[PDB]
Amino acid sequence: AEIYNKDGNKVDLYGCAVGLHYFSKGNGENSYGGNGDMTYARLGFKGETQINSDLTGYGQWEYNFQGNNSEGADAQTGNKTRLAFAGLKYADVGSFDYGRNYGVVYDALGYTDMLPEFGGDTAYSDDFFVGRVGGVATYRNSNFFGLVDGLNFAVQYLGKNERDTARRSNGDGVGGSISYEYEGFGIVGAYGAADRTNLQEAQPLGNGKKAEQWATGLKYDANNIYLAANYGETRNATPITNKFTNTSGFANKTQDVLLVAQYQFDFGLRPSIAYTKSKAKDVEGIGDVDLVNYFEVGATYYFNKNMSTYVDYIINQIDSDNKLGVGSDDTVAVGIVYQF
Amino acid sequence: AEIYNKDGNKVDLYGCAVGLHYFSKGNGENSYGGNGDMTYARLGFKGETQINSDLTGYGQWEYNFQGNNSEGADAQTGNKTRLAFAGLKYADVGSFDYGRNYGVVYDALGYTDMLPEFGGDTAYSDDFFVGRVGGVATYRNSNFFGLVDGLNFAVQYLGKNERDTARRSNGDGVGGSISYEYEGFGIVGAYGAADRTNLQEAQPLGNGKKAEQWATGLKYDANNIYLAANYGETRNATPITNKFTNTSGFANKTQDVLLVAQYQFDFGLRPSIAYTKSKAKDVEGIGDVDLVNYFEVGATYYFNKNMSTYVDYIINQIDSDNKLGVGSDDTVAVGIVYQF
Amino acid sequence: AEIYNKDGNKVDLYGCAVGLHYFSKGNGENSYGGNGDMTYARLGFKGETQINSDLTGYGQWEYNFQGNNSEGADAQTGNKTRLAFAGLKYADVGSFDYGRNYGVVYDALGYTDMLPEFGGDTAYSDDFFVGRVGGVATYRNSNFFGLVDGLNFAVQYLGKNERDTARRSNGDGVGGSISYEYEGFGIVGAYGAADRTNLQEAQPLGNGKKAEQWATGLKYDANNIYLAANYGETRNATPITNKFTNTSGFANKTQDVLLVAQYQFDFGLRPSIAYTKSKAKDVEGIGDVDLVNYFEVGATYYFNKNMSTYVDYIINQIDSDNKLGVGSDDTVAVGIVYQF
Ligand SMILES: *CC(=O)Nc1ccc2c(c1)OCCOCCOc1ccccc1OCCOCCO2
Ligand SMILES: *CC(=O)Nc1ccc2c(c1)OCCOCCOc1ccccc1OCCOCCO2
Ligand SMILES: *CC(=O)Nc1ccc2c(c1)OCCOCCOc1ccccc1OCCOCCO2
Repeated sequence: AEIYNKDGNKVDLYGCAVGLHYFSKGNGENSYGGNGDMTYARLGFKGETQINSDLTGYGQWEYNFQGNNSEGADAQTGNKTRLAFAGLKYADVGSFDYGRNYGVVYDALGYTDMLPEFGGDTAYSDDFFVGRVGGVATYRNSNFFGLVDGLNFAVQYLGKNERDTARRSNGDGVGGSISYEYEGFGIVGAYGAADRTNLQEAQPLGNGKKAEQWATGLKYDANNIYLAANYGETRNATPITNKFTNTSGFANKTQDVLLVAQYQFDFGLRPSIAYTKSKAKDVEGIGDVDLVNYFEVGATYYFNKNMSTYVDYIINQIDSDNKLGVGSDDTVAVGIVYQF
Repeated sequence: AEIYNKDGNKVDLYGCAVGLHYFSKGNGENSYGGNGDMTYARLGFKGETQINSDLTGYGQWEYNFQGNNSEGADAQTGNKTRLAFAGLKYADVGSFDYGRNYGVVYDALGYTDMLPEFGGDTAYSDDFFVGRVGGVATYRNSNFFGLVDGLNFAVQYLGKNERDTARRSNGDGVGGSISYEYEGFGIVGAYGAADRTNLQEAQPLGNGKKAEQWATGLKYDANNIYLAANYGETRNATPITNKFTNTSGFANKTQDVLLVAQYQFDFGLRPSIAYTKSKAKDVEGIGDVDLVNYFEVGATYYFNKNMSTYVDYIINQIDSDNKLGVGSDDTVAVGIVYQF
Repeated sequence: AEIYNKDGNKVDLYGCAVGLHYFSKGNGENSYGGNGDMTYARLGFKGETQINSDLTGYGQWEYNFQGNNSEGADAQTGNKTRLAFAGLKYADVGSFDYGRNYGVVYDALGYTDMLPEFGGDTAYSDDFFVGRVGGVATYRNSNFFGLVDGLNFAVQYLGKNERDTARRSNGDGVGGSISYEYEGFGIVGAYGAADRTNLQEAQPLGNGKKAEQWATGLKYDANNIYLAANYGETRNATPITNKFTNTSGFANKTQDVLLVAQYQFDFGLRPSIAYTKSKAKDVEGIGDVDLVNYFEVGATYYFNKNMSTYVDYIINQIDSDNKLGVGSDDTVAVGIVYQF
């Protein structure tokens, strides 16, 4: 909600309360999404200032607060700054922002990140370009310098984050993307390569001096319809865990496919049919292994901009015989949302 | 403070800064409330939306920020989401909300949780129903479907939270409550039973396949007077610690009594006289043990809705000879509050 | 930004997004400021209420959110409440506030804490009086009871914080300060003494039953000019680490000197020339050791109250041969700020 606007500075303070539960049999140690309470809160600010006519300065910070911890010691778990950045919109020339942000690859995969609860499984955190990373300078251009309508690109720069964990680390990298949006239709291309950290390289799973993530996208956003498809391929790039031998690291190569079909009904209900499969070719010890394999049945009922309840249900195509030992049970997710 | 209201959505953003100190002799390792700096901050949102005339959607998130940590490593301690939920108010039919929230039992014990600083000692966090728990679906009804004025109930559903700690865990449970409020007078009844987690059952202290919490309440809220009484009984339900043998778990049974007397003076000062005693019958190794035993002398001076300073002083009726080894010294608490 | 004002209560909700990077060679394990992503967010409230004409109640809470963590486990690092307090402004008689706050000494050292990114190196957290501490009651007086224009003092009371760490701990103490501000010119005096905690005393580095911090200040705030000088001396007061023998504690004595020269250009750019040197006399094992020794070249470009980018560059006068083993390389800092 816009809670400030004077002298050309406008500040939006927004949040939500998403009382949420997940439903699976057993512990759900072996289901897709887990089992039990999953409630969370968000709060953040989109700020924006006009420096002149030709110039606009902005900044954003969003934070995940978890509602499923006891007020004791586990009190802090899964709390995080999801976004924190700042930039300058120059008239027609462009827009530059540094901070923690979505990587250029997400300019593509984002398409199929539209399910009520789940979906967007290839969009990992601190996975170079496919999700939200820290230390990303991005230059984005709208309408090719204002000359070609709906033709947009972005060129991104990733800054070596050497962390205590290989999963969360990353080296120096570069990336880009181009999307063209002719009349409800949008097709996206996106690519990023990165140096790997020496800790990532001294992993058991994964082999290369370089991680790579590229994805193509297609969508139809019109007439209350959402159709979207995604094809991606990660090289030494997606993170994985042998749950049997308790081993960690990266998949040498992945081919990933995500498809979403959604229609928005007038009265509110937004039914959702989707599919997601990621598979890792040539993993060490195991060969070819599925990570994510499921069909999606779900419906968000919107009451207005602020209120909604959703049912999201992942029919898991993973068989119990999983070689990386992923979950094979189904996960039903039910939620009630107040956003502002 | 209400910081947004347009198009039928109203958002309240509220917080406080409570510079607070506690006063006890020695380390106060043996006093009632501790000793030293106790300053904290709160921030949260009560949001509310009108879906139509007959329908209202809401959500809340409140967060405890601690002010007594050094900016180093201890920086995060005692930080927590206290509330995070969402629900639907249907006209006269009712109101349903899931999330982290106060348990139905608190519909009773709440009465005597009115002291400036202390009091409400039987209202534990993640203690099933007596305080704030995670994963509670609640259906509350006002005025018995709008037919009997001031006659209210609630039926609650608790969702198995299997956690790393027995103190913080809990299984599947159900609860309810009825309160009737005839002219300043209010009498409450409240009951909840729950399955226990296998970790809770493999505790040294406590024995049963089930925890139980019921409490009765009475109050007089009128003429600047607050009188309230509470009688409760927890079965395998209240948590406790043998500080001698460093043992943990639950009291087999507790009888708990809380009484508050308060008058509000015109100019501002709200003097407060109160008493609280919890005792655990049939604890393992120890027999009958007092947990909380004290008298309360205190006064909140209110300047307005936003400003206040309070003195709260707990004369501790625990004798030094305590068999669970509780604190026996008095604790003086002084505070200065800016809320909004 | 002021987001609430009705019925005499005014509430400011303010924050920022500071996408920030630091530039150093090697790991920068040996540079002045580190190397890599350094983005952070802040959010807090300055609230204020009028109790009558003669009386004003206030409260503040500010919080540091870090933007450079992966969304995993390192997710929480360097998060902290920086301020959390409350107080009463009585007409001409004065103003009293308890909570977590800047210590009276900071009433002096504050002067040279004006660099774009760095500077103010002697202003440590939970270092008694020189920075932000927890459990400080402060009485501040403006214009000597409204009788001598621009003549101000403060008398402060520090409350024993016995913590898990000596670095972060502190005992019972008292402090004060007087500053007089004749026409752009301001000269400050400030002093504080404190009992030391037994854990601090059982440190290898440092010797005394008492820590002391006093600092003098001078400034010229006029005509778009900022000149300021600081002289300080800490006794058993500044914290330090032998990185060779991995030893911790306090410098027996420090003399500290900070100087800032800044001019504000009309169009926006604020160039900044500065210097900072702290040295510890009579440290155990080592003798005399420099802690901070550098020159400061930098420029904040302001677009308006909300937008800015800065370059800050510390030419490090520490030679590689450091006896406490401090960093000796230079650190370039680049940042982009949205505040509100
Ligand atoms: C206030 C608020 O946050 N409301 C809200 C409700 C339901 C939502 C979202 C917001 O979307 C953001 C979800 O945050 C998860 C990060 O986004 C993401 C990244 C990678 C893969 C999948 C992701 O989204 C999950 C589902 O988002 C769709 C709607 O969920
Ligand atoms: C902004 C703000 O929080 N102001 C404030 C000042 C003084 C208060 C309260 C709020 O009440 C909420 C206190 O939070 C503790 C949770 O409530 C609770 C649970 C169980 C037992 C006792 C409890 O309250 C402690 C005292 O509350 C009375 C007024 O305190
Ligand atoms: C919204 C926001 O916080 N904006 C902002 C941008 C740049 C800044 C500051 C704020 O100043 C506050 C910096 O916080 C650090 C605490 O202050 C401090 C203490 C001790 C020594 C040095 C300090 O300041 C560092 C630089 O501050 C100057 C401007 O930085």
